[PDB]
Amino acid sequence: MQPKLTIWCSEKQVDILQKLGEEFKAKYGVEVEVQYVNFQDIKSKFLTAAPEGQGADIIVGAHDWVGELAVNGLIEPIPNFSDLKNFYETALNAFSYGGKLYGIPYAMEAIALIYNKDYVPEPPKTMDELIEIAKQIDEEFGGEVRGFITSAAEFYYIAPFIFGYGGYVFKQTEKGLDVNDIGLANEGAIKGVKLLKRLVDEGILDPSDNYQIMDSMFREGQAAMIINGPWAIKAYKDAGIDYGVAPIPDLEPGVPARPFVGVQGFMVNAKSPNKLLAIEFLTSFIAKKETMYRIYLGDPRLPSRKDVLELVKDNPDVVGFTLSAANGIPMPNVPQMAAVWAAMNDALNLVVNGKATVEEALKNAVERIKAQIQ
Ligand SMILES: OC[C@H]1O[C@H](O[C@H]2[C@H](O)[C@@H](O)[C@@H](O[C@H]3[C@H](O)[C@@H](O)[C@@H](O)O[C@@H]3CO)O[C@@H]2CO)[C@H](O)[C@@H](O)[C@@H]1O
Repeated sequence: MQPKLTIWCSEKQVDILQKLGEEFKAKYGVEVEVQYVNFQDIKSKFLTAAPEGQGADIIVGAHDWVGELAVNGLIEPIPNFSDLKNFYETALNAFSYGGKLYGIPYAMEAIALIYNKDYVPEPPKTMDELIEIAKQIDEEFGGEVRGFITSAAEFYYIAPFIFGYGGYVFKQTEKGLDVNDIGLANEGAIKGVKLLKRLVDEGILDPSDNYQIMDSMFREGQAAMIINGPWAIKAYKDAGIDYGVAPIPDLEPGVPARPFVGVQGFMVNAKSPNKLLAIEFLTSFIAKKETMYRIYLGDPRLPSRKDVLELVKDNPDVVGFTLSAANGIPMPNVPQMAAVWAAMNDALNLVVNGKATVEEALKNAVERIKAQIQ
């Protein structure tokens, strides 16, 4: 009786994983099923389903999930394998928690300025320049083209401002992250969110702006500049957008934006009776040089396998995202990170809708996070 491996992933990885699964099935007789799940729903769907025996055998996603999923006993440790040496230790460590490896990374990433060269032949070097350019575009195209869009109320996208000015999630110490020392309402975090509010107040961003508006408008030729990640580029290229990638403009002279750095990878369900076969699929096939490069070609980010990064290092997009990631900060993978996102998103929603001062919203966010952690 042929066994089956089911994979959950975002829309970006489906086609390539589907094809690779078909190849694995032809060779080995193992059925492979690739199921789209919206990225924002994967971890919660898995937290719910895995204990009920209805979780996928493999899930694809971001390394910040690892602590939460590892402490809850839902993802399987990955034993050593022949290709381990071929992956950057930084990417492996992102997928490691409590001394064990919990995923096979395929790429790293950070958000950056993506710009449509039809509207902005040369990208802005500072946020002040970006603001002027966006206002010009907004006036000149009289509403049909947005000067600038990002997900205005989503912490992940506003983090580069927060971190740029010296905010932090959990204090980095020589003994590790201090989850009792939260920096998301410190003076730097306030200054970063005040920059967000400035963008809204100057009419550059709208309170309703979110990921879908950003992504669709840019893909459809109706946005000059956005702050988004490498996951979005292939769709833009396929839609015929003449785009470039550059670091987010410096917040002020000599003060760079500092985005989150993420690592994307494959994780195995510890409750799955196919976990051994899932691990084999990942280490013996997914992890190989050609397979990792083919994943890049289907979903181009920053490859985590060293000899694959070497193949793409001169792609202008890789160059741009790399320059952005160089000023960035890896997301924590500790379980407590789960408590951060909703509180901060809610704070930023209050700010961009003029419901609270930056100081009040962020101070309350931090109180909420601490209570949840404790
Ligand atoms: O906002 C909370 C959220 O932040 C982090 O999620 C970000 C991802 O790490 C990042 O990759 C990007 O997600 C994209 C997927 O990679 C891509 O395949 C496709 O599905 O589009 C996604 C963007 O819509 O952006 C998200 C932030 O939206 C963190 O990893 C999450 O755990 C956290 O919940």
